Amino acid sequence: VPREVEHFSRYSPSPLSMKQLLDFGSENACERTSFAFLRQELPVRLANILKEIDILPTQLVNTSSVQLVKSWYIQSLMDLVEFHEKSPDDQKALSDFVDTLIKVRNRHHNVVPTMAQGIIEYKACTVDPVTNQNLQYFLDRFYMNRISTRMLMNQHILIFSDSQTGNPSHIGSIDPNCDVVAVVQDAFECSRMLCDQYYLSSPELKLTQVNGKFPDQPIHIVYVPSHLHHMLFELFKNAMRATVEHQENQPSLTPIEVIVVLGKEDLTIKISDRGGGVPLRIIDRLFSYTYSTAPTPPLAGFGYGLPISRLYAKYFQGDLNLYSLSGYGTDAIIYLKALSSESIEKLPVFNKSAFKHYDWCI
Amino acid sequence: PREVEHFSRYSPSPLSMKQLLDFGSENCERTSFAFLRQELPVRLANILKEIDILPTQLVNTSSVQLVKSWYIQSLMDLVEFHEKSPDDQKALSDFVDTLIKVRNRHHNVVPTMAQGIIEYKDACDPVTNQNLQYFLDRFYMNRISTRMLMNQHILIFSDSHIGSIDPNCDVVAVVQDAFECSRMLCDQYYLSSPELKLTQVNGKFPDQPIHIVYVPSHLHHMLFELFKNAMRATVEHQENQPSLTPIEVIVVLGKEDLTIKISDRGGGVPLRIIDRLFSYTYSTAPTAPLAGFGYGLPISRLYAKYFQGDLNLYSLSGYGTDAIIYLKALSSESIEKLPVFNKSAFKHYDDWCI
Ligand SMILES: Nc1ncnc2c1ncn2[C@@H]1O[C@H](COP(=O)(O)OP(=O)(O)O)[C@@H](O)[C@H]1O
Ligand SMILES: Nc1ncnc2c1ncn2[C@@H]1O[C@H](COP(=O)(O)OP(=O)(O)O)[C@@H](O)[C@H]1O
Ligand SMILES: [Mg+2]
Ligand SMILES: [Mg+2]
Repeated sequence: VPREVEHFSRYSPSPLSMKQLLDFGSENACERTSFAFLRQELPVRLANILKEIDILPTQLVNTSSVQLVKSWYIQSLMDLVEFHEKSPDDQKALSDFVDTLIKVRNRHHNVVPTMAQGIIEYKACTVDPVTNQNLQYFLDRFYMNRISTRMLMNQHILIFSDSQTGNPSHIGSIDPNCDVVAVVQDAFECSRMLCDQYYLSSPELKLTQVNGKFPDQPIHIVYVPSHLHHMLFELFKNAMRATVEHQENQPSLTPIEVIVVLGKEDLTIKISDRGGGVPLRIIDRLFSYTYSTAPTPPLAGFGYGLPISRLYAKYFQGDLNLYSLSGYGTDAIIYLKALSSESIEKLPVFNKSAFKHYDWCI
Repeated sequence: PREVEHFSRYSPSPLSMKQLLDFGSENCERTSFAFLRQELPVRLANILKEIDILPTQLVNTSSVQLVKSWYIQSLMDLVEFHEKSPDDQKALSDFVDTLIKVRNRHHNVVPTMAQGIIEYKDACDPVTNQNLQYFLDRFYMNRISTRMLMNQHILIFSDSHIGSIDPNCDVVAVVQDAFECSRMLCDQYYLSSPELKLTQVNGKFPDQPIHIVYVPSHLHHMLFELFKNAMRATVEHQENQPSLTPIEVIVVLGKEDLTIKISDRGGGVPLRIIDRLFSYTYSTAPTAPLAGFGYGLPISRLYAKYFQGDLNLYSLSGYGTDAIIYLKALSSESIEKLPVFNKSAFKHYDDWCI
């Protein structure tokens, strides 16, 4: 373990709210602040997850895939710590920092499929997240950590780079006025298109919306629309496969019903299908990485749709749950915080209590 | 007391609803006597050892001291029968009388325990509070379990159901029944009440009615408590409306599960607050009212879980709430879920950023 890794792993991550992120990109003078923060914060986050990695089973860690991820994380941490001797007022340092985040971003581009392959390899020993709770626990933390460093670095790139400026209507990747229903309809369409290619039909969308906060007004919150789209797209692909296969011998498809509700503290989206449901017994299994009732290949089969969409929801203190009526259909529900100031990053920390994690006759 | 130490050494023996049918059919009295004279003391002694791990100031409240003396007396009454032959007809008859007496003695256990929790909280922090929730879940599940056993023996052996089990429980009729009980209370208190809109799907046997083996009084209690909740939420959220949205209920029978979902437009609950809804005593009402005591949710969930079902709430804050009951569809799979006092329960009395 390089000394810089050991050092930075002793700090805990510092979580930001979406309110704070919006304020960073509020103006140009914040670049030196974002620089001074991220040059310390990114090494802390990388070092915390690196020390976790070393806790994994030897046969996992020594996969070429996990040895690659670790070598990338370590190089990225060094690249960043190189900036510690620079003045935040040094305009050349700030320019070089942006270029460095672009290089780290590119270097980390295939981290998720790379880890997912380490898992596959390791799954040799037969061991699995569906049957191994430690592996599940690690993958939630590794992937939430990744979501968090990507979000922070992208914010700085998309606000301060010359060449990569993101949507002019967003602050970094955040839409301070996210048209939630619009993102629902777009994700539904994406899913429809994939579904039609596997089955030559897909259900229709029946959408309802309720603005409890101000009745009859359009529903908007501060949100990252790509995260929202990914959760919706994964739940739509799931509802559509379940619907089509359950109903295959009927004259037509029951639509998927979606309701979007804005309340004082929460934005909630419920997606209801008549896809035959799931026995209560296997509901928890459904959120394990790799768990799929489909053959492994894509519409389905890798088993990442649920646990990853749930990490997106939980990342800013939201949640994702599924409640099924076996024999009939399923409700999938996303909860997001409606106030940017309560939308706070949910981060893993490598400490005694994490290390430890690694009466009813029921 | 000595009997308590001894019997606390055994772990409870859970029964499935299939075994209770099988052993409640013929008129089994000698066998049920032999079993219950051992099993009842084991379950009493188990929860008695657990009461003793509680804060000293809770254990000493007059209410918990009452519960403890009742449980100990019942264990003693029951242990006396270990000197009798299961072929002694006086004994068999005296055992029925003894169970009736234990049931009467325990009749006020829940309010008395609930009162103990008050004397304690008025007399004296959230970690303990979490421990109190874990304890009350186990204490009340243990009572549900002993009351279930004692009552089967009483109803079958004393002087269509098999005891309290209906082998053909008409789920939809029990729904309608509990709805009506709730509606009457709602009308009396609020002057109006929502209608029931009920749908059913038999996935297991399309077009056929939905029956499973179940304890209708348990199912009734759960539904009643959830309807009282849905009705109050609806009426209070729509207080400036000329009418009331119905409560929508769907009953579904699938391969493994019977599911019942109750949907209201009672304005729902912030997600922040969902878990605390299942806290004993948590209520947004004051204090016939429909609400105020705060036991509806946690108790209904113990009934659901006792035979390995479950009960969850999911809400769309600003709009309404779904409450959902799951029951096992197979009598062989409806097996009692029982607390046991072992080192692992004793052990039961940060990794992600705050
Ligand atoms: N709406 C749904 N209805 C029925 N089953 C579902 C639903 N959503 C997910 N599942 C079950 O959960 C599994 C896991 O979903 P997911 O994690 O998206 O992986 P994948 O779709 O790749 O199988 C699915 O294979 C399916 O068995
Ligand atoms: N369907 C519902 N909609 C809105 N709030 C609910 C609903 N069900 C329960 N609650 C909330 O949960 C609290 C606890 O419910 P319960 O345990 O039944 O106690 P009580 O009804 O005595 O308050 C209620 O007071 C209410 O605030
Ligand atoms: Mg999927
Ligand atoms: Mg209630």
